[PDB]
Amino acid sequence: IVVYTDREVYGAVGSQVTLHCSFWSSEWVSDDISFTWRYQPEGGRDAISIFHYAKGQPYIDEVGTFKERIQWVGDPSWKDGSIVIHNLDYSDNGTFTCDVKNVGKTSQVTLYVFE
Amino acid sequence: IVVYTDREVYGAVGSQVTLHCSFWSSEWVSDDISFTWRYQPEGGRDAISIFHYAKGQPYIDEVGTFKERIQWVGDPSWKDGSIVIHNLDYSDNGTFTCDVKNVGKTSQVTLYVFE
Repeated sequence: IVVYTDREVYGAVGSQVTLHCSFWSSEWVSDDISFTWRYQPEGGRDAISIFHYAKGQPYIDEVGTFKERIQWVGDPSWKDGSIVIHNLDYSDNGTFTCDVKNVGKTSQVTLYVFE
Repeated sequence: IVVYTDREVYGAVGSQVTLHCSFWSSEWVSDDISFTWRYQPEGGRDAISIFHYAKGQPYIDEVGTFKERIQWVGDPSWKDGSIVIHNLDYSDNGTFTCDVKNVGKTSQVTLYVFE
């Protein structure tokens, strides 16, 4: 029924930040759910997939902007699909969108890095 | 309040197809609205922007899969943001998403080309 993320998140260069994603429903829902995370850099319009989870298996992208900087920290049993973005860089600014499916429901969070 | 698109569209190779997008609201809404079209090929997870409209000006991508094959046919005055995909090819299969803003509201349509 509803997907949750933070509205904005601030991070320091060389530090890490966690991007929360979870979903809730008033009725029972099985653990056969998928989570997909997409990234759009500040001032761009393309949304690139950086992480995917389904049938109990996680898939991390090894080719893009956050390659070697993504950690899966969610739990499907708890309807949680959160990830951590590591070793922040100035150029990381942008909007991240979490897409939940059982067509999905999405929610976004914008990142700003300072220091 | 609501964004409309068709669920699926079928097209013949070497032919054209129109991708409808429109929005409606029970209350008055100004013509300061934007339309953005993104494309995800069949079996992929990346959504690439192929067209954008804002402040009365249309922007067509000249670098991607549908370069030289997009025509703007909408009217902002009528809350219509439709486009035509020209000279269809077998590989065009995929999902198109229309994003309407005044964070937006989205709706998608899936394309299948035969013959």
